Amino acid sequence: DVNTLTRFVMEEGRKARGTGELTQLLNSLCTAVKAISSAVRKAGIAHLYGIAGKLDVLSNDLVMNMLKSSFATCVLVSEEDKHAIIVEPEKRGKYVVCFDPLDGSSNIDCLVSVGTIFGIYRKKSTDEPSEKDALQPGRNLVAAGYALYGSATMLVLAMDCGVNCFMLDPAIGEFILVDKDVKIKKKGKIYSLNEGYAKDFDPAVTEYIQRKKFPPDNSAPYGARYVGSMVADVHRTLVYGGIFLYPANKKSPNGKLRLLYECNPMAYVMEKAGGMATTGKEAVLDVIPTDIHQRAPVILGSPDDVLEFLKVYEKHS
Amino acid sequence: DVNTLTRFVMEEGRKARGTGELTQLLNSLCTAVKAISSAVRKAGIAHLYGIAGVKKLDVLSNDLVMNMLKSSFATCVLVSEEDKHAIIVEPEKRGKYVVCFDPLDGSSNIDCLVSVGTIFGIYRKKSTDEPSEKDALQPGRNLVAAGYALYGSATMLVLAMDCGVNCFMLDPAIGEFILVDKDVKIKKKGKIYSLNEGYAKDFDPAVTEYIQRKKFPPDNSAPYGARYVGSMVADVHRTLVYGGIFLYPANKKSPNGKLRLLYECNPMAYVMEKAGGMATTGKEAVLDVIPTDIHQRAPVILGSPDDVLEFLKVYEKHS
Amino acid sequence: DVNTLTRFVMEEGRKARGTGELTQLLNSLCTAVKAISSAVRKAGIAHLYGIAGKLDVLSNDLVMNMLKSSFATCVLVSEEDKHAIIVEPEKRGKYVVCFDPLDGSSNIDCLVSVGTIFGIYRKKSTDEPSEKDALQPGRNLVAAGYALYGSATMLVLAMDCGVNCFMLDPAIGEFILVDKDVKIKKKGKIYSLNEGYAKDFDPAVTEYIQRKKFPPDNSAPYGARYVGSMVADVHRTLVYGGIFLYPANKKSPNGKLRLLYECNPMAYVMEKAGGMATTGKEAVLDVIPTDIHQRAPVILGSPDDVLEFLKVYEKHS
Amino acid sequence: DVNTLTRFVMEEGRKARGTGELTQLLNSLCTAVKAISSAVRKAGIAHLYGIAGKLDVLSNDLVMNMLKSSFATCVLVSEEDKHAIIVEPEKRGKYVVCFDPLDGSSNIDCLVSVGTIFGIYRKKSTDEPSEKDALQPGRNLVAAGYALYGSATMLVLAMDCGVNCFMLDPAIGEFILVDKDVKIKKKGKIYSLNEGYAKDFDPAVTEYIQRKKFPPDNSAPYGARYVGSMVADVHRTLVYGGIFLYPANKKSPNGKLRLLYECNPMAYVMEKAGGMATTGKEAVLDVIPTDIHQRAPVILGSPDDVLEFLKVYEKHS
Ligand SMILES: Nc1ccc(S(=O)(=O)NC(=O)NCCSSCCNC(=O)NS(=O)(=O)c2ccc(N)cc2)cc1
Ligand SMILES: Nc1ccc(S(=O)(=O)NC(=O)NCCSSCCNC(=O)NS(=O)(=O)c2ccc(N)cc2)cc1
Repeated sequence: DVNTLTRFVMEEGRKARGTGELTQLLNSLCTAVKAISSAVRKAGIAHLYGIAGKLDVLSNDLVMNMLKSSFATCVLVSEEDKHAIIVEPEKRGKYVVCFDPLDGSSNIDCLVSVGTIFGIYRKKSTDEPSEKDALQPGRNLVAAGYALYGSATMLVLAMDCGVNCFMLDPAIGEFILVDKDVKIKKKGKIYSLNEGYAKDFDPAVTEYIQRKKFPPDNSAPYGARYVGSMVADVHRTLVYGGIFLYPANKKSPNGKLRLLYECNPMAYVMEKAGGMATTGKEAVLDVIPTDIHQRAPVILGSPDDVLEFLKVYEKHS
Repeated sequence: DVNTLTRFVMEEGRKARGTGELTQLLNSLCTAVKAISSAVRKAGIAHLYGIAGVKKLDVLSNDLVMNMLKSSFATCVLVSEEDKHAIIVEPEKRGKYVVCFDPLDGSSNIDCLVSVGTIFGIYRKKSTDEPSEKDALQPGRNLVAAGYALYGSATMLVLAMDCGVNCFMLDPAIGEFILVDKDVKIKKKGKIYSLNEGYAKDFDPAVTEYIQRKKFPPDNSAPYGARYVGSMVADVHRTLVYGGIFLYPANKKSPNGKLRLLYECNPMAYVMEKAGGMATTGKEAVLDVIPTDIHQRAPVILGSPDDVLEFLKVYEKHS
Repeated sequence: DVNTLTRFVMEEGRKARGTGELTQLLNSLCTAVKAISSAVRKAGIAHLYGIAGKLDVLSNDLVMNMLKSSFATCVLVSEEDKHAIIVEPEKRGKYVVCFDPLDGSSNIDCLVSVGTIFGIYRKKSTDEPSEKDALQPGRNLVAAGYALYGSATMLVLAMDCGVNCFMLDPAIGEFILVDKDVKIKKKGKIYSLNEGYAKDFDPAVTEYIQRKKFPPDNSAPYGARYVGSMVADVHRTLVYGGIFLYPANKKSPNGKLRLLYECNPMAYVMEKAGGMATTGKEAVLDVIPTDIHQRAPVILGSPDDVLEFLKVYEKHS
Repeated sequence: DVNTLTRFVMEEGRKARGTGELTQLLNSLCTAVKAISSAVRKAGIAHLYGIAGKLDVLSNDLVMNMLKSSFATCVLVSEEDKHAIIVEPEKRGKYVVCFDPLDGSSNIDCLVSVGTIFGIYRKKSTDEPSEKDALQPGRNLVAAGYALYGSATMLVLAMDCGVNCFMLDPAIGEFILVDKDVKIKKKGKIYSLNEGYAKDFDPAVTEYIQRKKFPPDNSAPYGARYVGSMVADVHRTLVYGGIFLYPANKKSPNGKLRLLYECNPMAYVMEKAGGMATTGKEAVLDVIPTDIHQRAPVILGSPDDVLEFLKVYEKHS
């Protein structure tokens, strides 16, 4: 049986006997994603170039507008906005959503894969909504995932029931369920990080990478891949296995990537797929945020690979 | 004034007083690229999944390019990554051009939705003999045209001819390649290096030292950043766009590198050179290598002249 | 605020305190219509003409398959199928769907507008599902409408709340609401029938048409339009006002159009928009079917026009 | 072998050893036709309806700008512009083009099939380019045809070599040759006019239509079809055979349809396909225009059908 994103979610909803609010929310986001995908693949560019005689801002506008009009949200956090957005009282629903509408776009000039990342929370206070409703640990996520605009557009959705991947068929504008209850490999053969920053690495990251290129057990070295776009690298980590690293060094003690709308959703996807995501000190999903725009170290991927990194981290103390 | 690929090539043709053969071939190629782009983006995948109750993409891409080029009436010899032997176009469909192409580069990893691409190099037949595989055995210096299609966040066609390098965005809403960057030139010097460092244990000592210089600059400047998509078209396009260096060098295990000379290395070297960049094997210019086999491998270091010169300084140090 | 067919039907469902079965049915149907649209507009036709070296059957398979897999239906009646299709027990839901998956495909060779027509009923008994579950008068309809594959693809949906029109944006594959709670003009200025068959006309049809062309008063004669594709002619009638006729004559005493999947859904759309739909003798919606493929005469559109037709009809009764 | 519009045209040009200028013109026109098809099918409508928070004018702007930028044209006559457009000297080429950028669009509110009609002449005079250069008889056309935005988008091209039909594959944005050297049927079985004007018909049209409905020879009566959109009506006539009529009437004493960019192109297509196009008095292609927006009555289609009407017209003087 063919299945689609809308139908899949709605059927998980009907089981949980939900009110439809989360289905509405995910439907609207699905809509914004298709619209972002379309702008990203350059439909309409001919008009900009004079046929008849901004992208990350468009992407933010689409997500922001679609989530507000879903009547399922109350607080909206985005990379694009300094403060949390509070949904006008009339359009207010029970969920908080933290998103990065066009992750990777600093390098979209070279047509690198880009993505939208999102994490969904239930609001915490009956008390009127605020930016504080967004300051929750990843452990509280109701759902999370990303759209990848790579060679094709895929939406990866993580929920209680697991992680499921939906391909956008642009002939019909529908997300088709193609990979079910996805689980990451126990151990992969690829590591992924900016090695250009070698000089600044933590000694525990230095020794780990050393172990990948020069294996102490005489096994075959890991390959290295690093697109420089997080959704792309993380997606490859899910599909193929291995490890993705954006770690802390003494110059950036809290990494560079953003906890709420980058590290948490990816860590939640990872955990639902049987993988792991650590900061080094603790699970990313355990960190309790105080700033919506705070940064986090992130090491994620295959369980045996992350545990291997953690054993080195522990050694260096 | 808005410009399209067809209009751009046609106009260059009139300046040169051409018969029209190269324009027809580039039009057919660009029809193929759009059909490839559509299949790569998964148009109609819903039918594979039972929406109403088959070919792999590299096979389909090969069939698309092959069939479109044959039917162009502009070609006589076709060399593809996918076929062990050169295809000799039947007599009724022959033109004067020899095309070397990789129909879907990087597709080995297309399961993770990595950027893929098409690469092509076009030669005029030299000999007056019946066409054969030898007609494809020309150094890169003889290229008439070369370029690539990148199926990335968007689909862009990068074309190199004598007039220089021009970048055409595919507008999927209308199926037209729109000229969006004209006569493109690479940075003199970049800040990104690109290789698979996972195989560092097998590097040539010159590569080890070069990479060491990038990560730990003796002149104490800021290090270079690192990127490696692991898809040649992706990596080479970023190098053109942002500058820096792309390396797939020879080593002890692989003394001729891995990438293919005719339909990966040469087209990309030609594009780099027409954009003011460099491309070397370490010992020679990529475009100067005379092939003896159509599926032969070359080492390739390419990118910003200052960055490639710096690799060559280190290379020379180690002989 | 932007609205889509899914978000819209779902708001209606929450209002009505529904389980969501009908929304699932309508989402599935929507997915089918997008796939028909793409096919009808000839996406991928290059592959049939050898670039790399039937539409009525496909349309039927798209609708049947999406409906079965909706878990919302139990009996499916199609123009294409001799007998009613009974859904497998594990896939059964509460609704009966009567449809014409590609109406007008007889002349698709000339690229005439084509369409999909559907009518949704609730199954009325707890019996084992059979053809008889489809033998309901149009008054029993829960929802009905049509997709028109015209210069654009539009979906017109009638429910208790009235008639709403959704444009398919092919860029993103969403049905966008563009006309809310539509009502037909009280009187139009267009008549629509095949005048080539005038020697077979009912003397009443003869006189009515005569009056439109040669009015007794000083009024301008009506204009004439006849696409010959029902969805196109009925939609122009909804949009512009006027009258559409496929009436009985001596040779065909029950007309040519099919009651369950052509006449009834259009009668329902017409009546929810404040229009009328008669066989000449009674409302189309009141006819009790005894056969799934039985024919009905239909005269429909603006009420002043249909009432005027009935006046002439009675004159000869 | 698969053929495309660009490749077909360019091969015809090489046979005739032409400069390439007519190819440049026709490529530019086809690009415009793809952008019109995309706008007409409502790509991007979601943005109009606020997802991120005029058609005939755009269609005009598309054909104008693309034809100017071809370097192939010197004088442009459009339905949308009161006067001929004189191409600036730097963009001037040898062809004059008369076109209707979106024909039938006054009724597009009901998603009626629309189309683009074009007629291409070589500038005949050696004078400075002026409106006069557009006033040549249709006999002088070098090429003509239409894009029909119907259930699918098809470009129909008439040149010296015959009539060729190319379907737009929207998945790849390419016009594919589907029907080669097209010839109309010698006699058809459908007649096509607005019979709402029956009161204004002169005796010849009246007798002819009466003949179609009540065949003197006891042959089968003709079917009637009238979309009310010329491109749709004419294309069906080309595809199925039969006859299309838009005669003069009280409101339109010189006919309704425009000679330069409606009647001439269609008459040219008809004639290259072995059909016929008449005003009643003379071939449409023989009319020598005096004014760019002037109207002509038109009767066109299958040769035996036009001949039969012409025997009737003769009877009535
Ligand atoms: N029926 C018909 C249609 C069209 C014409 S026409 O007058 O427009 N003539 C043609 O269409 N002639 C054939 C087109 S030839 S295009 C001339 C431009 N030359 C060209 O592209 N040469 S090339 O060898 O392909 C070339 C391309 C690019 C470069 N850089 C160099 C050479 C008449 C009748
Ligand atoms: N006019 C009309 C239209 C439709 C109906 S109906 O019978 O079909 N009813 C509805 O459409 N009702 C809408 C409310 S039920 S739809 C969703 C089921 N709930 C749900 O998804 N809840 S959830 O909280 O969002 C949820 C989502 C995902 C998970 N995993 C868990 C819960 C009648 C009349």
